Amino acid sequence: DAELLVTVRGGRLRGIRLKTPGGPVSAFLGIPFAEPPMGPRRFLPPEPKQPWSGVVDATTFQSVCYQYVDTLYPGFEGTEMWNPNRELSEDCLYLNVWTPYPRPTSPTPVLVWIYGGGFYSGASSLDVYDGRFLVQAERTVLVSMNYRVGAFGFLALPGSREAPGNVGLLDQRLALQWVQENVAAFGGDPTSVTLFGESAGAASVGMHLLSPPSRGLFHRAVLQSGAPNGPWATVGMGEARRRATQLAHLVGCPNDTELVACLRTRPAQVLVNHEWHVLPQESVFRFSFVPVVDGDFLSDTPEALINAGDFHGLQVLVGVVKDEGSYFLVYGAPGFSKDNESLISRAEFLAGVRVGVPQVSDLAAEAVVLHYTDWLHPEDPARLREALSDVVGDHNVVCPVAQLAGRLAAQGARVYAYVFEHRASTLSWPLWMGVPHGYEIEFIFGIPLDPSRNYTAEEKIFAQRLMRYWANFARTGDPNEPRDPKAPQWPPYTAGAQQYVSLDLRPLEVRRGLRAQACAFWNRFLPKLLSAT
Amino acid sequence: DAELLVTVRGGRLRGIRLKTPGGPVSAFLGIPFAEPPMGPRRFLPPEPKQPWSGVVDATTFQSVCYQYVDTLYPGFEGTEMWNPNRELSEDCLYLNVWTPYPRPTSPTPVLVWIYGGGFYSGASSLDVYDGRFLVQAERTVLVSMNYRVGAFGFLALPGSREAPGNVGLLDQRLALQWVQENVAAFGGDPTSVTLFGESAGAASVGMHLLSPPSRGLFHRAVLQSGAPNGPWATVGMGEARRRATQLAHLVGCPPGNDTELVACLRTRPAQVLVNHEWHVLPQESVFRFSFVPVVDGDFLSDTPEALINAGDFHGLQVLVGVVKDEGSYFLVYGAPGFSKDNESLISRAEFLAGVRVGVPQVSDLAAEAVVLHYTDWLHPEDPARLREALSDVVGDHNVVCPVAQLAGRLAAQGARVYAYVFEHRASTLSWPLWMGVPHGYEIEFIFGIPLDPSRNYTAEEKIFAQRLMRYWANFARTGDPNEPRDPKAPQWPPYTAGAQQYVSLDLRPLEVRRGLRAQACAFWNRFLPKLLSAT
Ligand SMILES: CCN(CCC/C=C/n1c(=O)cc(C)n(CCCCCN(CC)Cc2ccccc2[N+](=O)[O-])c1=O)Cc1ccccc1[N+](=O)[O-]
Ligand SMILES: CCN(CCC/C=C/n1c(=O)cc(C)n(CCCCCN(CC)Cc2ccccc2[N+](=O)[O-])c1=O)Cc1ccccc1[N+](=O)[O-]
Ligand SMILES: *[C@@H]1O[C@H](CO[C@H]2O[C@@H](C)[C@@H](O)[C@@H](O)[C@@H]2O)[C@@H](O[C@@H]2O[C@H](CO)[C@@H](O)[C@H](O)[C@H]2NC(C)=O)[C@H](O)[C@H]1NC(C)=O
Ligand SMILES: *[C@@H]1O[C@H](CO[C@H]2O[C@@H](C)[C@@H](O)[C@@H](O)[C@@H]2O)[C@@H](O[C@@H]2O[C@H](CO)[C@@H](O)[C@H](O)[C@H]2NC(C)=O)[C@H](O)[C@H]1NC(C)=O
Ligand SMILES: *[C@@H]1O[C@H](CO)[C@@H](O)[C@H](O[C@@H]2O[C@H](CO)[C@@H](O)[C@H](O)[C@H]2NC(C)=O)[C@H]1NC(C)=O
Ligand SMILES: *[C@@H]1O[C@H](CO)[C@@H](O)[C@H](O)[C@H]1NC(C)=O
Ligand SMILES: [Cl-]
Ligand SMILES: [Cl-]
Ligand SMILES: [Cl-]
Ligand SMILES: [Cl-]
Ligand SMILES: [Cl-]
Ligand SMILES: [Cl-]
Ligand SMILES: [Cl-]
Ligand SMILES: [Cl-]
Ligand SMILES: [Cl-]
Ligand SMILES: [Cl-]
Ligand SMILES: [Cl-]
Ligand SMILES: [Cl-]
Ligand SMILES: [Cl-]
Ligand SMILES: [Cl-]
Ligand SMILES: [Cl-]
Ligand SMILES: [Cl-]
Ligand SMILES: [Cl-]
Ligand SMILES: [Cl-]
Ligand SMILES: [Cl-]
Ligand SMILES: [Cl-]
Ligand SMILES: [Cl-]
Ligand SMILES: [Cl-]
Ligand SMILES: [Cl-]
Ligand SMILES: [Cl-]
Ligand SMILES: [Cl-]
Ligand SMILES: [Cl-]
Ligand SMILES: [Cl-]
Ligand SMILES: [Cl-]
Ligand SMILES: [Cl-]
Repeated sequence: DAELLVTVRGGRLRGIRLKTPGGPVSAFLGIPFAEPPMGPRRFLPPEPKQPWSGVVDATTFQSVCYQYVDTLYPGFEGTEMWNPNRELSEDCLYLNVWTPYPRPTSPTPVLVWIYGGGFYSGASSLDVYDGRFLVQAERTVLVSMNYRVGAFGFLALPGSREAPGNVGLLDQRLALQWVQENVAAFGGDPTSVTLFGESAGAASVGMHLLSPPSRGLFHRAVLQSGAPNGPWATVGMGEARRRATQLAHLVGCPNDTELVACLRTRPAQVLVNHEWHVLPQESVFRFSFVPVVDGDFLSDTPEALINAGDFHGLQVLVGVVKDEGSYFLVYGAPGFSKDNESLISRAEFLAGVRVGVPQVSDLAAEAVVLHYTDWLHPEDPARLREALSDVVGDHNVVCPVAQLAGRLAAQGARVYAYVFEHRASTLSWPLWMGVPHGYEIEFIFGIPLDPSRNYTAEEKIFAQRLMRYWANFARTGDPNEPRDPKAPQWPPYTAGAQQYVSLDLRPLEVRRGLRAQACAFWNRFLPKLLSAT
Repeated sequence: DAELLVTVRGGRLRGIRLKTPGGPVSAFLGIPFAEPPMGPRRFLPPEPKQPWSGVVDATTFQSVCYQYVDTLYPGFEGTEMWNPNRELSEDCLYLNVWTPYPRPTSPTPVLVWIYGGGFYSGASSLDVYDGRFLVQAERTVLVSMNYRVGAFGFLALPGSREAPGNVGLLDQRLALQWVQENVAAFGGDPTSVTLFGESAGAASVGMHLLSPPSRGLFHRAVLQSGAPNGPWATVGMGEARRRATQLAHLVGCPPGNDTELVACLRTRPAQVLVNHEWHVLPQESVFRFSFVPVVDGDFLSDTPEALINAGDFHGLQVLVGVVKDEGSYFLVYGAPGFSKDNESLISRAEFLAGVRVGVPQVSDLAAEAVVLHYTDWLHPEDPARLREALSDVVGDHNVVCPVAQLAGRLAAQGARVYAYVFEHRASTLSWPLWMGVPHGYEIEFIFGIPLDPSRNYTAEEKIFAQRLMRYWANFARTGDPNEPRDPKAPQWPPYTAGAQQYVSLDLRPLEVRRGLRAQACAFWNRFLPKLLSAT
């Protein structure tokens, strides 16, 4: 019909009508927002997509940016749900727009979703990122982009104009500029753009908070299980150049301009096959090509920008899942597998500490062991497994988020914190993993409402609940319903009270302290210990 | 009576019949076991008391060794109860013997009590150490002694024949030799001597464990709220000389040099040395004392920590325990914002400064680690938690963790170890309520002081003390506190390095618990030394 044809600043589009149990949604999938970054444009910042003739087939997702594919458990849904579902291509800078079927007459707020994957993987075309239910239920405009991952998005030879780094973040920013100029044609309100992302997508959201050229592109932010001040999310110029030159050596390509020009001659798959080989040691929850602290996108380290920053006028929604680092362990930690109880020995535990906490002195590992050992049950395998699951989760996700939330709130921002702790009825991972990293996204996106999936009807109510929390934050900067002050109130997170909410099948429950005892070790004591040994 | 006259190897003695609600006891108070360590014999090891003509008036307590007196809270019971209740004199090397009035026909085990007080105070003539009710109710011989304290017993110029150090411990050893020679004359069995002491007395007991010449003088040991491996109980030869030369300087003794320096100290009157005792301490401290046993290579061949890891401990019954609030009352002697009359709700800025006075001579990084473990980062400002937290800091760092460390190594090397936690607050307690069960207030119940009619203890505090005296006496006889053939009684299990089992001591029956502040002592005993030798 006529609702599926819209015209943006670059040309004409033809969308597709998507069906929801509660009605239809208008979807425009695979809108080009950048000229294909190929050949000489590899490793380079993106160029805005020049105008085109005719109409663009916007009825299906475009290609996935080149990335490593998980093959640890072949055919296992717990891993396959994150693998690409389209063909790999460097011609992948495309975005998507969902909008309610009766296109909103009044400007409706906009959610922009930035995906995770340790800056090495991810695609907006994944099924758990389907935004038809989130739009049909709450009547907002949802936008999701693809950004270059791996060396294609974050390889950096700092200083050189040919490999400047952070171009995957610049892909996101260009997509945000596109929203400022074109979301109005879909009913979106360019004055109510709320960024929300998970894992590296959440860390990416934190980057745009600390980057002035991005700050005028969105108004509020949601950081799900990720923060830019995490140990995995940023790398120094010295190590970034070390990892890039190590890749050029492994691929046969060893000044700076000579190095990059050779790398552009290698097929994209050839670089992907040597990605994990540039890491400085055997580790878990570490990724090769991540944003670099270079002085452009980030004037300083994310930690420094966070402390000295003024965040008045900012509303932030942050949170974690119950068991963040559980499934990371099966990717290199001794004695761990998704297929047994992973009841590890203490020798395996002490060895696993060095894998979860790499590039760290022997004394600091002793400090980690002292805090996470039950010295009445130092050998109990079950306690030891949960301990290492806490070591990885707290060090990489929880304590980075708690450090950011306290700093933002105590420096002008209005922060709301959560802990998603509902294990899905469909979860294919083992039971000892609990609620693993990334398994709140299905409910945030209202995937339970899909009839073809056998979520419990009580889980569908849970999904619609969470969808309202997010939409309420997007509209007002407050997740609470101003309609119903009888329902349990979600209080703001503060540096002192440290109040947060538990999200599960039960009604809201206010808890205090976001692992406050453990995160005092990671954020306060451990830096002093490394700075003195 | 005939029971009040006995002949010891040095001469004759005239004793006293003492009265208890349950019966009488013979007691011989003020027996001279050493020649008076006065004048030129100051700072020197003791010499055996020369035999005497006629009888000795063993009917009243002898003097108290020269020591500091706690003038901090004049007339306060909790303070005055430990202050000396006899004339101060350097002529103080005397001991006392309690024995049942029907003098035992069979050889009976002997309990030897060593008082505490940071090696600077204490006396066997205190009311809390009265041996009537323990000897009457359980029919064991009890012996206590006076040993030199302060600089008189522990001033050390390492390497000099004039101030060789540890002479206060040599006083104790001489008393134990006297018990070996003479306790048989009172019904005591020289082959069943059990040492029990508290605070620095318990530390002394553990040092007799680690000193071979003392090892043939007893068979069992009880350490109450003290350990030889504490940070306060020993001192290095270099620091020992540094503290002693400064004392000579502060009394106008111009600093062979060592022979001159001691001879000048021998001239200054006794009270002058006491007045300048706490001034040789290196910095602001709490639970830290000036003149303590020195690791000189004689009495202590090595550091007590070293002697404990590789010792001769198999076939040794040891009783060990602490009170619930070991460090509470120390804080009022230097921690900012603390007083017995106040409620001591300190600010965090006072907590941080009080940490560095309870844990002195540590790096700033070490103090940061203490703050990390003992802060409640969900309520880091609450003055009520900060008050209890600094109590735990001083309590763990000085008593609990050194004691748990001792119990573990003894058990792993073949010692039958029994551990307790005394968690009953006395109704008579003069200290504020927030101090809980403070350091030293299990002694009254172990000695059966609740049985004194002139005291206003509960009727249940009376059956409590009779149960503790039973535990201690059963240990002295058998090396096992619980009753021999007792079906219905919560059995007291031995302490082990793995299970770490101990019992709670209060009006409620024996509750068996595991872990003697294990999470906290892992920091003090394991990680903190690594961090201290890596900065
Ligand atoms: C054993 C021999 N092999 C080893 C490589 C295989 C393992 C790669 N490996 C790691 O070592 C470490 C880590 C941390 N990880 C990331 C895993 C995280 C979970 C992924 N998760 C989906 C559940 C995705 C996700 C979804 C949502 C949010 C966030 C995330 N997220 O955070 O990822 C790894 O994959 C070497 C080799 C030798 C010759 C040729 C080729 C290779 N070679 O290299 O294959
Ligand atoms: C209830 C009775 N209790 C006594 C409580 C023990 C508390 C320790 N306590 C004291 O008793 C007395 C005093 C005076 N103080 C303070 C001395 C430290 C300050 C020195 N400071 C000044 C800047 C440093 C300095 C000085 C001079 C020059 C330069 C510098 N400088 O460099 O700064 C204390 O701490 C006896 C007891 C009874 C039974 C069992 C065990 C015990 N028992 O005792 O355990
Ligand atoms: C639990 O599983 C781990 C994971 O490793 C194995 O798990 C098996 C179920 C099997 O599928 C095997 O192919 C898989 O690799 C076990 O650790 C492994 O133990 C084997 C020896 O039996 C070693 O050869 C492997 O290197 C080792 N893997 C790692 C990562 O260390 C583990 O033994 C098993 N049991 C327990 C109690 O943890
Ligand atoms: C809790 O009490 C302590 C000390 O307790 C006593 O101190 C006496 C001087 C006397 O006033 C008596 O009534 C009191 O109970 C207090 O510590 C002292 O407080 C004063 C007040 O400004 C300071 O000048 C001192 O420096 C300080 N001594 C220190 C820090 O060692 C403490 O303030 C008090 N706390 C309260 C009342 O909240
Ligand atoms: C880096 O690459 C080679 C390595 O030897 C070196 O010759 C480059 O210098 C040349 O510089 C010229 C000046 O602009 C340029 O026109 C030329 O293209 C370039 N050579 C090549 C092969 O690219 C070095 N370039 C630098 C340092 O900018
Ligand atoms: C459960 O879901 C799976 C796939 O989501 C489907 O194949 C199966 O038929 C469902 N079960 C039922 C009873 O419908
Ligand atoms: Cl469909
Ligand atoms: Cl056209
Ligand atoms: Cl499977
Ligand atoms: Cl509308
Ligand atoms: Cl260049
Ligand atoms: Cl730009
Ligand atoms: Cl950072
Ligand atoms: Cl700061
Ligand atoms: Cl190292
Ligand atoms: Cl165990
Ligand atoms: Cl268990
Ligand atoms: Cl505000
Ligand atoms: Cl399972
Ligand atoms: Cl809570
Ligand atoms: Cl915690
Ligand atoms: Cl700090
Ligand atoms: Cl009397
Ligand atoms: Cl005489
Ligand atoms: Cl005669
Ligand atoms: Cl010397
Ligand atoms: Cl023995
Ligand atoms: Cl010194
Ligand atoms: Cl306790
Ligand atoms: Cl508080
Ligand atoms: Cl509270
Ligand atoms: Cl509590
Ligand atoms: Cl009171
Ligand atoms: Cl039993
Ligand atoms: Cl503990």
